[PDB]
Formats: sequence, structure tokens, C-alpha cells
Amino acid sequence: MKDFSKDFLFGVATASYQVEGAYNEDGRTMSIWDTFSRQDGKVYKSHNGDVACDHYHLYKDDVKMMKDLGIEAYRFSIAWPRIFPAKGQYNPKGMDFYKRLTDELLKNDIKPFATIYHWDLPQWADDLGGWLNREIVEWYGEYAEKLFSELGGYIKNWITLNEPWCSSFLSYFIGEHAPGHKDLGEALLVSHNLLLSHGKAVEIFRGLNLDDSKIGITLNLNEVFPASDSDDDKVAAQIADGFQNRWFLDPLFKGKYPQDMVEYFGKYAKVDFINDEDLKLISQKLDFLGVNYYTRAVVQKGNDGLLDAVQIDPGNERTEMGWEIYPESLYNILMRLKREYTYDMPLYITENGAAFNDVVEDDGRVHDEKRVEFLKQHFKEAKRFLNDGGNLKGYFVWSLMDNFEWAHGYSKRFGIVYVDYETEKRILKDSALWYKDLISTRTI
Ligand code: NA
Ligand code: NA
Ligand code: NA
Repeated sequence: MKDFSKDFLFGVATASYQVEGAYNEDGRTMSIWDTFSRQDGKVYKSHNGDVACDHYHLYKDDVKMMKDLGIEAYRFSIAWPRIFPAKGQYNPKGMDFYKRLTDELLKNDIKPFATIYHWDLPQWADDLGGWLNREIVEWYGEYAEKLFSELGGYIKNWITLNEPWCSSFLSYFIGEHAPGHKDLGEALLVSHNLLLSHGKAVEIFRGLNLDDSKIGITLNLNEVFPASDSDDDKVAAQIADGFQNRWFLDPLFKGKYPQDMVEYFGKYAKVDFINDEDLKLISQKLDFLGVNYYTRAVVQKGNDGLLDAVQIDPGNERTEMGWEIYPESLYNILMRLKREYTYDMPLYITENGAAFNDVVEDDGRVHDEKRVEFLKQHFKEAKRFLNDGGNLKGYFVWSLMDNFEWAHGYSKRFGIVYVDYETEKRILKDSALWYKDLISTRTI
């Protein structure tokens, strides 16, 4: 038979600011990431996404490249600053790009999966307070409603937000991502307004009753292991798990923030944004959950400070991000969702992949055998989850191509296709050739 059914979706994923370029063309105005990458010290070597992979101009070649690999589904994001470059000011020229992109996908038998928000908030919205201003729920709803109405005939699979943990905690508490604040109370409120905005889009979507169309959200999830069996490390792992995973899983799928984290965060910041009406909107039923999985964490108790767990190096192989290669946690997280949160609801892996030190050798090839083995190990866990009764509907490799990796700039390469940025040439890596064979044979 087939390890992966004919209906299982083998996909690849990108995001608008990471690949498109054309940052000032056809009416697009700045996003928070255009602004952030221009602030000294925020992004590696002051890299930015002015040009990136030039996918805005090269999309037809890129779709042909996906067709020739046999890609069945393509996850991309839609740039809010192209669609509403000013508050309340719709830009048809921006919408026209996503129509010609998705028309090209459909004509090449590739199913579009569209992420509505993948971090490129319009600068005009941030200047009005951004995700800290509860009015953003209405601005985001207007934006999502316009996408559903204009693109509903092109796109049948919608993702409201990508990785709200990054847009809240990494952007407003840790400060690594745009807009780069460092205040726990802000990050908590932002996390709530993100989830409420997701809820507004789901409410709008259900009211439109679009035929054969599905909506979900994408979360980056990990698995947290205590470094030892001590009570100290058990509490440390519980906090780390609540910080990364349960803070978003619980309001979405239980209609309640995790009470141990509410009490823990409440010692350090306000948690008064919580109320019944908002949690009802936040927890509306979804059609699927998208899982972004990369690695686990092994943690031991720190200094009893705020979120200060010591990161333990268990001595195993890692990527160029420093992330442990630990494929069993993909299976463990999918099973955890099946047993604790999503039950029989469809799951997609909406990102999994790895950054390695890729070089084009004298033969013109990129022999990225570490990425081949990485993807092989993780697709084997996906197969094991399926064979154990898990409802996995597809798997999107991060990424189709090397691109702008946020605060790391272009210094981390995640593609199965190599991009020579000087010429914008695409070179299939050995991982792409391996993936092409997996899709064709459906055997691993
Ligand atoms: Na860009
Ligand atoms: Na810059
Ligand atoms: Na749901």
C-alpha cells in the first residue's frame, strides 16, 4: 500500500516578508519588520526583506519548481500591508498579487493554505498601538473579511495566525522580534488580543458559510523534559511547558487560560484581561490545528527568578540554530494533542525543517545530507503517528527555499531549495530531490 495516502498533503511553507521582496511596490507600505530591521542591532548585519528571494516577481518560476517536485499543497502568508497599506484603505493591486499567485498554484494542482497573519503588521497599525490596542481586533477582522470575500474562490484552507507565542512573548517580552518590547505585562495582553483577533476571524468565517472551506490556527509547540526527577526540575518543566504550549492550547481548546500560569504570571504582571466573553470567542470550534515543530527543551530549575530555567545541553546532535534534533517529540506532541486537546480533530504539521551550513559545491549541487536525514527521521514519526490512529492530514516542510530568517537575517538557511541571493538563482538541494521521491513513492 502507501505509507501516506493519496489524499495526504505533502507541502512546503513560506511567509510573505521572508520571501517576497518588492517591499515598496504596487502600493505596499512598511510593516513592523521593515521598521525593526532598520533599527541598529536588531537584525543580523542589518539584513532586511527589501528584496529577499524576490518571490513577488519570480512566483511563476517558483510554482513551476514546486510542480516539478510534485508538491501537493503550499502554505504561504498574505501581507496585510499590501492589502490595507493605510487604515481603511483597500489596495486592489495588493490583492491582485495573491489572486495571480493562487491562480498559478491551482492551475498547477497545488492546494493553497493561506496564513492571514505571519508577523508583518502594518506600521500604521503599530503606530496606533498595535497588538496592545484592543481595537486591532476590528482592524484584523476587517482585513480577514476582505480576504475571505475576495479570495474565497481561490483558497479553501485558512490559518488565522502563525505562532502567536512569537508575536507576543518573543516580540514584547524577550524583545528579539518586532516591535521588540521587553515587558511581561505587554506580552500577556498582546497574547490575549492575538487570540481574540483569531476569534473574530473565525466568527466572520462561520457567518460567511463558504463552501468546502476550513479554518484553523498555527502554534509552535515543543516538548519539555525535566533535567532530573527532582521536584525542583518538575516545577521548572511545568512552567516552561505552560509558557510555550499550554498558554495557547488551553484558551483555544479548553476555553480557559492554564490556572497555574495565571497565578505564576500574576506574581509579576497584571492578568486582568481575562474574562468569560473573550474566552468564548477565543475558543470557537476550529476545523484543524496546525503544528509547527522543531525541537524539545531539557530544563532544570534556575534562580527562582522570572522564567529563568537553565537550558540543559543533553549532548546530542543539533542544527545551526543550536536546536537539538529530537524527532520523537514530533510523535509525542501529536499524541499529546490527540489525548489532551484536539482528540479526533484533523492536524497538520504546518512547519518542520532545519537550518544547516549549506554550500554549493564545485559540481553545482548542495549535498545537504544532514537535512535529508533530519526530514527522513521526522517523516518516519509522522508515519508512526498515522499508523497509531492519529488524524494527520498533511505535512509542510519549512521551507521551500532559503529566506530571511527574522533576527538572523539571511544567515540561517532552512530551504530544501538553495537561493543564491546575488543572482536569485534557485538550486535544488539533495533534500528537495529526496522529498520529490517521497511524494512520488509515498514510501519511507
Ligand atoms: Na520581503
Ligand atoms: Na536594514
Ligand atoms: Na477547536
